[PDB]
Amino acid sequence: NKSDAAAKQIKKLEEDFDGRIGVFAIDTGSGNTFGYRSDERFPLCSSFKGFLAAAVLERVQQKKLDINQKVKYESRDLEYHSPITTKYKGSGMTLGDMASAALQYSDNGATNIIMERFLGGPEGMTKFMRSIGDNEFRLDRWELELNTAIPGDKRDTSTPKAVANSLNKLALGNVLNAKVKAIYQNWLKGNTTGDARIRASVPADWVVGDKTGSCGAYGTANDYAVIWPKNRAPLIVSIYTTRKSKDDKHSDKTIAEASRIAIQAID
Amino acid sequence: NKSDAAAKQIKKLEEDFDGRIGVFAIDTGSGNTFGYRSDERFPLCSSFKGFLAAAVLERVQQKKLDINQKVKYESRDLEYHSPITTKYKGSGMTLGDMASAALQYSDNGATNIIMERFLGGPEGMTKFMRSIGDNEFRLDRWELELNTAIPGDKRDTSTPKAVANSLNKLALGNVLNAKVKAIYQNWLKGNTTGDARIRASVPADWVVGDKTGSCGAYGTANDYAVIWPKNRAPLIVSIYTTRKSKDDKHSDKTIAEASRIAIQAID
Ligand SMILES: *C(=O)N1C[C@H](NOS(=O)(=O)O)CC[C@H]1C(=O)NOCCN
Ligand SMILES: *C(=O)N1C[C@H](NOS(=O)(=O)O)CC[C@H]1C(=O)NOCCN
Ligand SMILES: [Cl-]
Ligand SMILES: [Cl-]
Ligand SMILES: [Cl-]
Ligand SMILES: [Cl-]
Ligand SMILES: [Cl-]
Ligand SMILES: [Cl-]
Ligand SMILES: [Cl-]
Repeated sequence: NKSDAAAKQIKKLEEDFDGRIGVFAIDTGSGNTFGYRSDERFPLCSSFKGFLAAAVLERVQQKKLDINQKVKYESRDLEYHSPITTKYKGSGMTLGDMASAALQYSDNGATNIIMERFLGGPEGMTKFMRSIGDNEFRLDRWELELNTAIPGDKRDTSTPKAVANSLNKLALGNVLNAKVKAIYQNWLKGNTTGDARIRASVPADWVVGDKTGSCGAYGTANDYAVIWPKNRAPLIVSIYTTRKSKDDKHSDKTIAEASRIAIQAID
Repeated sequence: NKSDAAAKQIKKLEEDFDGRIGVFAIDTGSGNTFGYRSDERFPLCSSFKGFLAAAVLERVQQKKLDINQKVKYESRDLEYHSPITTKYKGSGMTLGDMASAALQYSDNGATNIIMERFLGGPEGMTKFMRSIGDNEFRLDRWELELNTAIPGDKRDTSTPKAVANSLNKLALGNVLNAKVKAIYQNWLKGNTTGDARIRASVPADWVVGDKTGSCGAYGTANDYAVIWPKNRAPLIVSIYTTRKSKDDKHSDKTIAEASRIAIQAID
């Protein structure tokens, strides 16, 4: 009944704000899961940047790239919302610094630079996800056009379950070695954009790493997280939302409440 | 929960002054530790000069340099805050005297001279730290640019834990031989800049060697110390702080208080 009760609550919440909520959560201790619309497609928005950073780290661990190599872009016309890359344009940034900027500040210049030079574009990003056994994720376009969030459009989408599974494999599993995995975890823990979302759904003293997305159309926003509860095995939580109308604004509170519901469902 | 109690106290202290405090402390006699934000990055400021001095001593021990060789610089335009090098510009200084000046007086001319001629610049300084198994420390720039302490900037940072571990290895461990280690200890014991920080958190008759950092922007300041309590095995304490606003001044009192808290946490 517990799963059906949680589903009832998400359904009401999505109706309350005239939109659509997709959830997948895992208690990695018990194996218990909860899903709601967990196989439906939602726009990725900036959330894919969390996976981009993991792809960089994999290349680093395979010795194909060096985390400390200098990335120069002195001549580049920086994309909108490049707060970190803008500041270091004169000096360059290390590959590590650029990747973590993409994740923690949603820096679009950092994102496009990495895809152009190191990852093989949206195709290469998709191939990375295929390489870890994620068959749902697809990135089709570059920043910022990947953020259109048009209803029914399959471009630049994944599913809540596929996102949760991939995050589990990357942040907690075997894809990255112990050393590089710890770097990835630290990057997620230092994300700056997620304070009103999954982070808002758990006690102050639980440790959270997350990445958000906020397309800026169709009230489309999301969050995924690895949560370390005090003295317990970690949780994985993946929350994706869309809204009916183009001009609808996203709802952080809806995301946080859906997170609260999912966490109880697997408890 | 003695750890949890101490964490609550540091958290409150950082909220009190609208900033961020990172702590790592070791009782070398029991191996007990306490950490708070101990894996987060903080600007090194002048504190790296304590490690620069150790790097010089290692070169001396390897017979790549002589502690008494004359270092001349009669034509040099000395960096701001070079009180010791300024006084011997006409005659030169011994390598040992120059290195101890860098540590005990935060002499910027001493610092840059040593990095230019003997250590291979910021890259060589970083290589030294890597050579003792410190994987977090990074020096990217020269004096005085390394002191900008821009929020979110990873240049010229380390973590409290890595700083404490490295200080343990250098001041108390096996990197330097018994003879050269004694010189390093004496240099730290004679630091002149740390009276209001870790030194202020222990009794007058405990022996302390330390190095401070005071970036001079973003209320960014720090201290690390080896402490010999009367009749007890030595302690290692590492305290790093930042503040929210550019014009915020550093807080010696907050550093001293965080040190008091850390020392109790491990006792
Ligand atoms: C990512 O989806 N971004 C970047 C930025 N912050 O990331 S968030 O914390 O995840 O929201 C806000 C804008 C957003 C977009 O680039 N959206 O594009 C809107 C029109 N293309
Ligand atoms: C070491 O931390 N510093 C900080 C200094 N900037 O702080 S400021 O001088 O107050 O602006 C730059 C280099 C180095 C020192 O020279 N330290 O001594 C300066 C006075 N505490
Ligand atoms: Cl960052
Ligand atoms: Cl989209
Ligand atoms: Cl805080
Ligand atoms: Cl010698
Ligand atoms: Cl020189
Ligand atoms: Cl130089
Ligand atoms: Cl700095």
